[PDB]
Formats: sequence, C-alpha cells, structure tokens
Amino acid sequence: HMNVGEILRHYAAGKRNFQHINLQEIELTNASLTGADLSYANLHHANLSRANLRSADLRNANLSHANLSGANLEEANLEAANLRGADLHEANLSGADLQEANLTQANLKDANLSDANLEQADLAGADLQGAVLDGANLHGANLNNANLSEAMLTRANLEQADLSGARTTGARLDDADLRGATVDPVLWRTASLVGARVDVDQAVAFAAAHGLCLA
Amino acid sequence: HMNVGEILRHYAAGKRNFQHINLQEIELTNASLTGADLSYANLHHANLSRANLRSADLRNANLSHANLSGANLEEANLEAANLRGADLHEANLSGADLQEANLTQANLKDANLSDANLEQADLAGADLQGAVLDGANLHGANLNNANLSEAMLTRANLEQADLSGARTTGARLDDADLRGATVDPVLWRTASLVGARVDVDQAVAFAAAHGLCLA
Repeated sequence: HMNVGEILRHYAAGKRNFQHINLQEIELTNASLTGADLSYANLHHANLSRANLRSADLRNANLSHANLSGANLEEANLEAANLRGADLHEANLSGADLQEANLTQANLKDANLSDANLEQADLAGADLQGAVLDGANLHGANLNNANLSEAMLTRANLEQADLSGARTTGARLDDADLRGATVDPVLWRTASLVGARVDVDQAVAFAAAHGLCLA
Repeated sequence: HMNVGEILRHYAAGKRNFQHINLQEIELTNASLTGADLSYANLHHANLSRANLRSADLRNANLSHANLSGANLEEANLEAANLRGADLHEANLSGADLQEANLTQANLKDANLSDANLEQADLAGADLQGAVLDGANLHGANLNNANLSEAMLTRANLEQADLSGARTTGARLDDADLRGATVDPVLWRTASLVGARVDVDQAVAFAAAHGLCLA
C-alpha cells in the first residue's frame, strides 16, 4: 500500500508506472495524475473527487465504490475497469474507452460521456439522469433498469443494447442507431426519436406502442 | 314528367312503383315517400330537403346536384346512384346501401352514415366534415381529396380505401380496419388510431411519419 505523499512525490518526479498498485481507501481529492499507468490498480472506495486522470490507463482497475465525482477522465482507458457503485456525477469521460467496463449501479448524473466507447459495458441500474452521451458507442451495452431521464443519447450507437426497464422520460435519442436493441414500449412513447434508426420489428413495435393493432 | 300533385296523390293512394320516373327539378320538400321504388328515377337537381325516404329503393337513380339536406335515407338502397354534388348535409343515411354510388363533390357535412355500406363508393372531393361513419363499410372506397376533418370513422372498414389528399385533422379512426389502404403520412400524425388495424407496410409508414429512419 502506497500513501498519498509517496504517490504524489513519485508522480511529481515523472514516475508514471503505478500498475498493480494498492491504493485502497486513499484520499486523492483534487490530485492530478494525467497519463499515469494505473492499470490493475486497487482503488476500492478511494476518494478521487475532482482528480485529473485525463489519458490515464485504468484498464482492469478496481474502482468499485470509488468517489470520482467531477473527475476528469477524458480519453482515459477504463476498459474492463470495475466501477460498480462508483460516484461519477459530473465527471468528464469524453472520448474515454469504457468497453466491457462494469458501471452497474454507478452514479453518472450529469456526466459527460460524449464520444465515449461503452461497447458491451454493463450500466445496469446506473443513474445517467441528465448525462450526455452524444456520439457515444453503446453497442451491446446493458442498460437494464438504468435511469436515462433527460439523458442525451443523440447520434449514439444503441444497436443490440438492452434498455429493458430504463427510464426514458425526456431522453433524447435523435439520430441514434437503435437497430437490434431490446426496448420497452414506453420508450417509443417517451424518447425523442427524430432520425433514430430502427428495424422493421421495431417499427411495428413503435406502431403498437402507439395503440395500433397489427394482430 | 310527373309533377308534385300527381306523385303525392299516387303515393297517398298506396302506389309505390315509380321506377324510371322523370322527376327532374321537382320540389318535394318535407315529402314522405318511404318504401317507394324510385329505382332509375331522374331526380337531377330535385329539391328533397328534409324528405323521408326511409327504406326507399333509389338504386341507379339520378340524384346529381339534388338537395337532400336533412333527408331521411335510413336503410335506403342507393347502390350505384348518381349523387355527384348533392347536398346531403345532416341527412340520415344509417344502414343505407351506397355501394358503388357516386358521391363525388357531395356535401355530407354532419351526415349520419353509421353502419352504411360504402363499398367501392366514389367519395372523391366530398365534404364529410363532422360526419359520422361508425361501423360503416368503406372497403375499396375512393376518398381522394375528401374532407374528413372531425369525421368519426370509428370501427369503420377502410381496407383498400384511397385517402390520398384527404384532410384528417380531428378525424377519429379508432378501431377502424386500415389494412391495404392508401394514406398520406400526415394521416398517421393527425388521425386517432387507437385500435386501428394496420399492415406491416403501414406500421413502417407510421414510424417514418413520426420521423424515425428505416433506411
């Protein structure tokens, strides 16, 4: 286990390789660790609030129940990272690689996921209220029981995603690619879908969600 | 040509066969001629306003530009009748047989067509504003450029009908059978369609009319 003073002094010296380091429960609020290699690092329940992790390598890191509120994660590699129950409200994840990452129960309220890669990511039960995912890739993502209320998913790729139980009042899916997604009928009635791309199966479902009978 | 006095005296005597009779331009306002056989009768520009023609046989009759405003035509046989430009506003055509009848340019404002047979009927350019066609059969009917504003077409059969150019603001097509009909996309945005039955082709068109892209 490395403590605050150590890690910061090492980073200030120009050290960047902190892979596999145990930093569980560390207090690193407002800390800047851009470009640091924290791949496989244990940051369970760490406080990284408002920290600058722009372009950092966090692939496969343990960030479960960490505080990342307002943290900068632009273009950070978070592929396969454990973010279950992490607080990411108002974080900047623009262009971050979150493919196959565990975001279950995560707090992504008002977060910026623009152009982020969320391919195959598990966002089950996550709160994405007011979050911005314009141009993000959610192909094959799990959005079960997610809160997408007032989320912006415009021009997002939602192909093969699962939106079962997701709350989509005020959600904006304009120009999003929806083909192959699993959705509740209420989505067709709640989300804005101007230009949103759909299957024939889905078109039918949209019609039926509007009370037409197709028998 | 039989005049008013004649025809009414004959009807009052119990005569009912007036088939092929020439009654062009006759004034028969408020007249009762129920059950009369006026098949093939020439009633061009006749005034039959408020007349009672319940169960009358008017099959193949010339009623072009006739005034039938408020006339009772319940269960009347009007099959193949010429009603081009006839004034039928507020007439009661409940249960009438109007199959293959010419209603082009007809004034059917606030008319009652409930349970009427309009199979293959030509209603091009007719004004059906506020008319009631609940349970009416419009299979294969021509509704080109018709005014259906605030019309009730609930539980109507609109299969194979042509609604190209028809005005459908406030129109009610709840439980109507729409399959095979030709419609403008604006219809999917204007008419109420709770329970209205549709083709897959149409479901798609409904989705597209709501701005979804199916490519």
